[PDB]
Amino acid sequence: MMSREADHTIKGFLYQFNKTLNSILSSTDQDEIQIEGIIEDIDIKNSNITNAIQCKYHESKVRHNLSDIYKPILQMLLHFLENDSLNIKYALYAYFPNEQVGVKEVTKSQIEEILSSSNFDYISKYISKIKPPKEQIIKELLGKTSKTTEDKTRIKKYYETSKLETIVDIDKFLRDHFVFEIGLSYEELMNETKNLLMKEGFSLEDVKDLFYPNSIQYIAELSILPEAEKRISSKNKLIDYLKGNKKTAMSRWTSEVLTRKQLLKVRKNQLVPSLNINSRSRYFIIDPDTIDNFDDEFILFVKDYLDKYNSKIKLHTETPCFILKTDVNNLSEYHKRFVSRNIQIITGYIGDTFYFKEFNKEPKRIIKDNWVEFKARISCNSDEVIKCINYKKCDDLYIVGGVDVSLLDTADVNIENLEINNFRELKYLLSMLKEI
Amino acid sequence: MMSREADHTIKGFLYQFNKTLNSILSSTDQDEIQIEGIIEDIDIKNSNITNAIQCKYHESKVRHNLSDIYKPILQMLLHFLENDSLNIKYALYAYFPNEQVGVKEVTKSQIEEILSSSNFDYISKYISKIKPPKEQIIKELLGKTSKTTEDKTRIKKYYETSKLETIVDIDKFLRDHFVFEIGLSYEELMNETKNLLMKEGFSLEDVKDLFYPNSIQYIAELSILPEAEKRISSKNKLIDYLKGNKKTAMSRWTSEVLTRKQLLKVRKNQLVPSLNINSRSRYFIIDPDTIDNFDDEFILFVKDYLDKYNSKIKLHTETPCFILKTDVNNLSEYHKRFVSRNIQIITGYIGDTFYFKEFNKEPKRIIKDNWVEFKARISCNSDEVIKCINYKKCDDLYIVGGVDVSLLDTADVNIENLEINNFRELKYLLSMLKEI
Repeated sequence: MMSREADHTIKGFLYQFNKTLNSILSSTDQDEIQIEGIIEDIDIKNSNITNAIQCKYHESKVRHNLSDIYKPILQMLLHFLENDSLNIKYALYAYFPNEQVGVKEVTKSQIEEILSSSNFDYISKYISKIKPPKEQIIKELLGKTSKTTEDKTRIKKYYETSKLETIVDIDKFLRDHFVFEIGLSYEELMNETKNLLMKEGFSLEDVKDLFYPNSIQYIAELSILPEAEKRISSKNKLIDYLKGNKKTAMSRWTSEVLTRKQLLKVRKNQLVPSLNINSRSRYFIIDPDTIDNFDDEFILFVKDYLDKYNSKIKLHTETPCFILKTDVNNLSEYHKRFVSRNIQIITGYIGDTFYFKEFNKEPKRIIKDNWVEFKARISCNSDEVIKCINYKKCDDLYIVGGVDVSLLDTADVNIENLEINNFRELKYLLSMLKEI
Repeated sequence: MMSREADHTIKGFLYQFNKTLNSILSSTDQDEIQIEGIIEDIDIKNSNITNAIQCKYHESKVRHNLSDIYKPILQMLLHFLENDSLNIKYALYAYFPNEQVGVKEVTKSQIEEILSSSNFDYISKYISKIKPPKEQIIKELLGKTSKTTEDKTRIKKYYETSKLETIVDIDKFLRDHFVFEIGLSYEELMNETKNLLMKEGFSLEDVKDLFYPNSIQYIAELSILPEAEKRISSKNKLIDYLKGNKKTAMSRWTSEVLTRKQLLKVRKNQLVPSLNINSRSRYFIIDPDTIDNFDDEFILFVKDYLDKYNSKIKLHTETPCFILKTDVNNLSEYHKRFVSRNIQIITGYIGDTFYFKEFNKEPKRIIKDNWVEFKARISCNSDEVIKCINYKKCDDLYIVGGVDVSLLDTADVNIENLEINNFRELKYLLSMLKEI
């Protein structure tokens, strides 16, 4: 049972995809778009917020039903009464299997009729805040985090026959806020989006894997900066970013849901370049937070990498390394483990110091001895750690979920991000594990 | 002893090198660069020409002297006066070891002192035209194409003691015209130019061999079209041609002269990569207009190229071909010579008509015979001949000097020019021959 907030975020991203497709199709000047801070109370202090993308979709069988709109409508209704009194007009952008395409109209009577859902969940979740009851016992029960069947029956009886007038102006939010529209079939719209994107030369899978995620990330980040003027986009900017470089694009986010057969893609085959070569120093950047297990796990992952991609000393001349922002001292737990399963490696930080020479110096290999001073080393992506881009430039850069990827030069780096759940998927991804 | 016109053309090439370097440095709206039709009396009938580059230098020992500017100044002086009085203001960019940098000032006295060179070469080549001699015998001797020492001494005496009065306005001929500027050491300036070109990512040698020729050829051909409006250049166009596509860019010629030991360099070894791989189908383009001993030389080039990179059946899987504009029918004249040494190579025209289906067939190499169905292919480029990029898109398109470049897709087809006078130089640069 996925959380309703996750569904809201997914629908918002889908509407972002629709807006991006509209931008691509128009190929001219487009209205101003700014992101909205509804996922959490960020309070960016920007009055220019109109999108308020919080759509949601439920099961549909035929035509339209009066009950197809659940609490989410009540969620946006409560969200209208913001603390700062800021324009947060929401919208709904979903289908009705067989229904006229248009707005639901702002008739007061229809919205009042819908408001009479008479459901305990809705009453106790969001409606209760909308209507401050005059029976303080109801408020006490709601704030007690403990309710019984008799309490639910009493509450529904009170709110059904003894309806109480809310404190918010009735005529304001019923007509001036909220809007409804018929959306697009995203499951079937993916093919149409791919077809429309395939208009220039491009390639077969590059657009499906590289260019479209780049465009989506650009659209998402267009309005994340503190400055409120960055939203300005004209025809010139759109045409410039449609075919400015569009060769590598320095991709930053990936992992769509096209072929996620218990495995990530795009950064699965493409890892072969820059890694089959024996003169590269690729680093890994990840975070234990996105991962489900890091106290004594990661070292054995290191195993399958410290005897296959540096073996055959006659060819290899560089050493792998692994970076992950764990903590200043938590990694000290591994500090006794690392020489346990017969691998010679170095933490590289050892305490509260960010050493520089060890992390970037090339070890000397001896062909005959079948051994080197260390096959690899582990590392940490702390705040003051920039040695992926400076020297021995981490010729296969990875990111998972979310990392402190700012304050970086980002120059001539084949940044190949891939958001995942745990390490096993990575071991599969670099073609080291047959399954999972 | 290179011709002075060749020196002027080379100096124009260096001046446009400097212009291209400045343009790359700025990346913004700049001056309107228009080429100059002064190499021959082409008579473009265009007046919006200001560059008019006719520089030339001599040996340099220390600082500068009055004798550091020879005849070229006189050629400039005569070229100010044409039959139509076209705006032909030339410019000089002479370099000196270390001296005051600036203009030579337009004072009449300095130019008049420079005029009194009193040298037979100057008197009999161009100066005589400036001053119509009042002695008709002098004109008869000059036009007789036969002169003796006594005649030269008499002319010098007449022009020295009996100095003639020219028919051109001296005040307007030495003051309102002529501009001088101190140049820089170009031999050491080319290294700085190459260093400055490698400002963006680019690559170690792509900028040296691919992007620099692209920019230079584009600058040269910007204003070669008959229309005078094409010279308009803006910041948007400059940035678009600076990073819009800039991957192959459909070049047409490479660097003229550098540190060559009787053979052009730099592009000699970079060409070996992308060739040893058994799936590389680089093409070539040649012209008998510039090449001299190309009547049946190419013949064994085929053979010689066809045992180096079309042998070793166990590995090689693709074959080269040579698309070269020789003639609609002279190709069949070549075709006699083609099949004599048991090398069956497709004509391309298959007579006189280039075809599309049977110029791109993939050969089937056979291990048990150490030979292939057809050991190579070729074709000849007329107006309607476009096949380099369509199938097996000639990753490394090759040209010499420069050939028709119209109606080209210019997609993932790296361009390289190998200026040559025969097939020995090309075979050297392609890493098949040993010397020359």
